[PDB]
Amino acid sequence: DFPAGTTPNEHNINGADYPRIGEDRRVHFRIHAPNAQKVEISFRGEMTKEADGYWSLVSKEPEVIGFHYYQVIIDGVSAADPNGKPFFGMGKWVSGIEIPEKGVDYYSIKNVPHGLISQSWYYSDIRKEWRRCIVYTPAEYDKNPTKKYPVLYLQHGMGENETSWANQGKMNFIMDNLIAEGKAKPMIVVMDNGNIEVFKTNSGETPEDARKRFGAEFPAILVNEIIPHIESNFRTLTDRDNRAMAGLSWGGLLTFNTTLNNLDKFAYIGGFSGAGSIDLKQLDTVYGGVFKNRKAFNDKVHVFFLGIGSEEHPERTKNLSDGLQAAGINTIYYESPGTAHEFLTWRRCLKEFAPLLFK
Amino acid sequence: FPAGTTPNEHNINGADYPRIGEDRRVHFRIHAPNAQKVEISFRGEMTKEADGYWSLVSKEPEVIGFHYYQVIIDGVSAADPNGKPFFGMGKWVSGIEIPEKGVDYYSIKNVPHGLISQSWYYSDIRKEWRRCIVYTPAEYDKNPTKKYPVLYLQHGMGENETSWANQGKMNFIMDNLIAEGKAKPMIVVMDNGNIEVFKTNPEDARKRFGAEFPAILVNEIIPHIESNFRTLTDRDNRAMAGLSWGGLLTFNTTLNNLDKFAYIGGFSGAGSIDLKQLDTVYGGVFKNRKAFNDKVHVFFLGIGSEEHPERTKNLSDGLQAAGINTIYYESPGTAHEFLTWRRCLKEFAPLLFK
Repeated sequence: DFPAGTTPNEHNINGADYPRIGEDRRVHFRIHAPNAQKVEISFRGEMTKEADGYWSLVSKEPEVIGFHYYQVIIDGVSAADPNGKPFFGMGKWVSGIEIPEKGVDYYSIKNVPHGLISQSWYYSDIRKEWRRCIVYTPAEYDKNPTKKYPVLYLQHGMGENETSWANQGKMNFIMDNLIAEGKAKPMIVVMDNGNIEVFKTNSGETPEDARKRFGAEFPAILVNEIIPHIESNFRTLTDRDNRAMAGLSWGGLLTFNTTLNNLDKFAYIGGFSGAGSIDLKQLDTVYGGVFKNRKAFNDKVHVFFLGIGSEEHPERTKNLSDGLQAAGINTIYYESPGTAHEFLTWRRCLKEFAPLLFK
Repeated sequence: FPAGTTPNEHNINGADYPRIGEDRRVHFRIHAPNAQKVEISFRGEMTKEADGYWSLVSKEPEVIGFHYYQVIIDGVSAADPNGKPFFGMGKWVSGIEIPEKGVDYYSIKNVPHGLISQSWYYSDIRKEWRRCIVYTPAEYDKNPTKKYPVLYLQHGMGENETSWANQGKMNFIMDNLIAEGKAKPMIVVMDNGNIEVFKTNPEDARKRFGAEFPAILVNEIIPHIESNFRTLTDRDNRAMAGLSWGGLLTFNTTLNNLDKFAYIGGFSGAGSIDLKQLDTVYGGVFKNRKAFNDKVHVFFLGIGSEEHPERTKNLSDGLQAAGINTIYYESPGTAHEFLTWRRCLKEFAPLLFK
């Protein structure tokens, strides 16, 4: 029946025997499409025609560990694999390949207490719309009725939305395991929508104009609508020492703009392969001069975390970190070995960052 | 955009098609320059347009409510890349929502909203971790020592534990019912019947289909819910309802465990009862009419007017003629789709725990 040494991809729907993952980390795709002229797998090129109207494709080389978005492409039309569970990435609902790592389980389901992942609705006056945020509460939450928790606000990048961290990010098992093992403080995590699903430039706009607009309302939405909603409906501490924020990719830039313009509300800042930048040549004036007084900044911001995959040009982020440190701004630098601009890098970033919070 | 059309509710952000007209015709538009043939499921081929686009407008007005669909590219069925996902027909597909006039109980309103939560537990019976979906009422955490009655709510064949809270819109149905004082604040638990795909190894497969779910619910789900949510755990505070094959699962669970359930609902259910053996079926639980009617406070049988209600109406009438109380509900204008079951939930949940 199936090629030797393959198991079904973890993100297949029940009953779907393909795609399959092999012990050599090659992926095996197989689709019945007798009336199609051409079938591709995103980022992998064309499949081969087989008997009985089937198409196959096997990774030319071992694939990289971690999570990878994919779609099937039928005569040029990209769609989610009918065999797959859905993930929101690349601006729509697509599919996901999972390549297992050896000797790793911090994002696996273990026999420890599991927090809830909850859908929570609130109205936004800024955007004149109902919005849904995703909230992790720790497993001990309901059994500690008088306790208040600190909050981490955790943001996605471009082409993602409020569901991505808990879905392809596996963030709830990361938090469950970290908390069970005593490595991170029991905390609430709030995951909302940056409104950066699809990047568009309007006809009168320069590229700079469009980037400046891209998710530009999120800082105000977070500080003026998400925080009040969260504090009204969950048992939270509300002082700055108990409020953290991290974002991946463009979400790292939203995090820089939210937190560094609202230091009275945030004391922990995390960029995961962030698009946020700091002009070292202007350290004393950028962001309204909050970096000028080194001790005051280092005293106010307890964790300033910069993460990056080793296969996505780490030198830019390492140069920024080394530059900040040489000027007297504390940073935590983390480099994810073997990974690039994909979710395994950010799973590792969360596992490294969450233990540093609220201590 | 054509006059009098609006984007379908279940589009992703930025998707302008498909759209819904005021006449309830659906407008599909797909960019497929290099495809020989493009279809929409249950509506035939689309028309080749300029720019390598394809278009399709419903021939006749479509029925109110929710309808699964896929786009078909040269014979390969797939979810609409413009659409949010719904689990139905055994995979993740797409959904059309045809609005109703003057109806809002499954809409989002300016009322308190309960959480929809994901909760994990291990099942010895199936040797696997499993996720359940749990509605807690809006007041849940504002009343830290209150305990709540529980409704276990099950999907049909081809669906799973997410179907009720997505295409079923049950969290807003509950929010509105609770806010208006028509249902008691309650916890609702939606699990996976393991009936995504029916496939054989004859009618022996039907005996096996979902057969472990009664044991899973009673021996694994309920102890997990009760350890982790503030719940009332006596039989008068536990209900169960299910749609289609879930209705069969509900009959087999509740009637063989009457010491645990006091409310039973079948929404277009496949559950049956041979009236000619009413006295012996299910272990004879029905033989003593008064004992049954005092134990089971609500026995609800819902059906759509357009999916042959007569066999449900006859069961309800025959039970009543034999002395077994029932509540019969007929959804006018709907068939074996999800608006029928949204309406069943809207009718059933106000009857519970009173």
